[PDB]
Amino acid sequence: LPLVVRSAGGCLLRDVEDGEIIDLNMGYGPHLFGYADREVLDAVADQFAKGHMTGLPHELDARAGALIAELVPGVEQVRFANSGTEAVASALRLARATTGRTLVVTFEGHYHGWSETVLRAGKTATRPTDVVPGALGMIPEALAHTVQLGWNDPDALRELFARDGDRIAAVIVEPVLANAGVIPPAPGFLQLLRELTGRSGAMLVFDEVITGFRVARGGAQERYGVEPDLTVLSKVMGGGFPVAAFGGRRHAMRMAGVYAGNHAALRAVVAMLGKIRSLPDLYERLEDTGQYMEDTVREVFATEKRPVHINRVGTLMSVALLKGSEPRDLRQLAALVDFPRHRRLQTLAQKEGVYFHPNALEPWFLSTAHTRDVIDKVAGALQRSLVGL
Amino acid sequence: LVVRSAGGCLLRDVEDGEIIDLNMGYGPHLFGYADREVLDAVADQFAKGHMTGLPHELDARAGALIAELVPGVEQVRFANSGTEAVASALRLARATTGRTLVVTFEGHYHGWSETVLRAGTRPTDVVPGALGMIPEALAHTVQLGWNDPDALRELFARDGDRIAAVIVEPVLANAGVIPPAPGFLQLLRELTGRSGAMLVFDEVITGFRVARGGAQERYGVEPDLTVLSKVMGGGFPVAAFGGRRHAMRAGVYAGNHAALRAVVAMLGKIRSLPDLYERLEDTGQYMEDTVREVFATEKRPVHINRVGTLMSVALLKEPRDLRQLAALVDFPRHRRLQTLAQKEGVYFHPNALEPWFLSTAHTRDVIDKVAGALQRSLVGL
Ligand SMILES: Cc1ncc(COP(=O)(O)O)c(C=O)c1O
Ligand SMILES: Cc1ncc(COP(=O)(O)O)c(C=O)c1O
Repeated sequence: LPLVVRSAGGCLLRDVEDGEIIDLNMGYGPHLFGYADREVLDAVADQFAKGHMTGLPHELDARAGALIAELVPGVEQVRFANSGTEAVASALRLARATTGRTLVVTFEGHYHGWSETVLRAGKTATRPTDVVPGALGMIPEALAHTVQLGWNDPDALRELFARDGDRIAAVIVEPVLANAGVIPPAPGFLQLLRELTGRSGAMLVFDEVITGFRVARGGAQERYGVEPDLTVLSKVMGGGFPVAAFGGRRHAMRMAGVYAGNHAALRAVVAMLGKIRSLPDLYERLEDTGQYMEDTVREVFATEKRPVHINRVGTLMSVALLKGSEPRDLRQLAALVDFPRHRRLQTLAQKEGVYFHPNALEPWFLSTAHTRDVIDKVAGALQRSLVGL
Repeated sequence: LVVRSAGGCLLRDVEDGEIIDLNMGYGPHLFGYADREVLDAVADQFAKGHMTGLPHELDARAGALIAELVPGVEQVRFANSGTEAVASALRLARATTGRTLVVTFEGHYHGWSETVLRAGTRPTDVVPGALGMIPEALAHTVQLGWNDPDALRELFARDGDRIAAVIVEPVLANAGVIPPAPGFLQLLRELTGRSGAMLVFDEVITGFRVARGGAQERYGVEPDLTVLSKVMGGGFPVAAFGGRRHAMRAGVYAGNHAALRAVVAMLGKIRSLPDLYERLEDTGQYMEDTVREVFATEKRPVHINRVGTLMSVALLKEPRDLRQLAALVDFPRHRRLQTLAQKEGVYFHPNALEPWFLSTAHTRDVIDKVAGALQRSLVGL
């Protein structure tokens, strides 16, 4: 159903018909405080007025670095990049270079950007251990040093380290899977990853492009009490300004895009991380928004006797209509979901003034602008939609 | 040198010192720093929604402006960086032709992606440009010397049937400024067209810089794909690749609304200034003449190549490639000169192969001041 945006503010889109739509997708993750956040955008505009890109060292560099180090426990030094994809590629090159090894371990459904060595077919994928290129025109050996396992399968993971631990440069992982449903790690799973990588000499890389500053102030790292060797950040960090980073403790960081680290980007980081740092109860409040939305949506689906799957970590949340007839991975979750009907539901909800992505595996990203009154409206819209389904 | 702020052609240091910048952040700032037309537009988009990940009215306006100004571009795909646009262009070529081999030229830089990142021995050696790349990263990548038609003809005679693409900075602007030898771009166009290989112009630097329609327009040779960035977005992070409909048969930030706004404001501005490239040419000429005079007056040999406002200046101890140019340059003394010029209030990059990028804010009076500063520097050398 065609939706062309004219403007956006808070949790609202205005389309080109001047229709207004409550947005549950929120641009895929960066907008913790909603669209058109003035504290952030005043700072970024100000930096445009004062020089946004000189390619030279700037006072802001040390401030953005210090705020990330402060809020993210496992980060002490950071290198900036222009995207998540770039930060991932650099982190993985660092791990290969640092360990003298080539193999990188991924999990099925986990998405780490479009770079040549990690771009796998995810949802478009056969078995979880098959490594299938995610785009046409990649070189034949693109993935020849990349391996894949099912998310939350400790036995396969132990087997792989027993066989090949000596060859593994890194394990990269969305600590909470947020690109193929929202699927938290099974209990002990992150700790097992940390133990196996530590024992083998492999670097553990948390891709926190989504989870960072979202599931807790210090990300999944802080929330689950497991510290990786490298952390990739983006999205919330810059408030939706294109910027990203990777970092780690000094030991891990011992060893390039021209836009990487430009002044407006770092200003956005300073304003966004500054704003978060000044709101010590922010994550308790986000948690309450998340809870209220989850309860509301559940009630509406239970009331229309439509089975639904909902996983939530804070304001990160997947909502999926189930077939008329706890998943630990993408295969298990996808097998339960009624994709066609969920698309139909999305069409209907959009007509009622609520936008979520039509693919039931694309999560919702709530913000402080999703107030109790906004959520009550979403409920009415969803109920009106379900009745029409 | 740590920057506090910048405006026009000026930097302010954390000591509140003022410095005329000849580097200008490596290419995007055709009108200088803090261009208010472009600022005002980008700030305005922040106030109205900078990223929803959804189709926006701006999408069609940015696309149309690029298709208007760049002859060989009819459809375009946006990206967050030059690196990403290059990677996508090359994947499109490999996929479209069913081939894998990509041809690059020594010294030519196309970003950091796995299949093109070469170290900037012989010009035909393909050396990885970063540690930690996979062993086969460059196994489908070949390299020739810039401006060597014989080697190029030999390669197509032997392997033309296997080549998915040739990628090229149509003017080399990452290793000196070394234009194509006369007829070289035409040869590339002919050899690629005959072999079924795609010709990819990396115009990240040259786009909207050496001419309104880029090197394509300036040299009258149209590639199958074009990569754009830098000037296109005014230094907002954004890039694109595109081509004719025939040839054209995403990073989450790719195509966000503030980026496309910056493109609309910048390309709109350039579209309104039909003599802009004539005026940039006059700035370039005046700088080149000025610098030549100062060096000749101190009897210091210097090499200067210029295409419009793109220009390399190198103290010496016509080169057609990097090897020939580097052999002539006195790198240590050029670094020393840079130190001295910086104390005099003029910044250029200390490596003599890093070019200068002039802007409409480098006025005649700015250039006269640069001349004084460079003379006071040379005398100190
Ligand atoms: C000719 C050329 N191509 C491609 C790129 C890559 O662009 P980015 O640094 O935005 O990835 C650059 C960067 O300077 C460049 O100068
Ligand atoms: C977990 C994760 N890692 C990496 C990326 C890549 O980020 P970018 O699109 O900025 O290259 C994404 C994009 O959504 C992501 O969700």
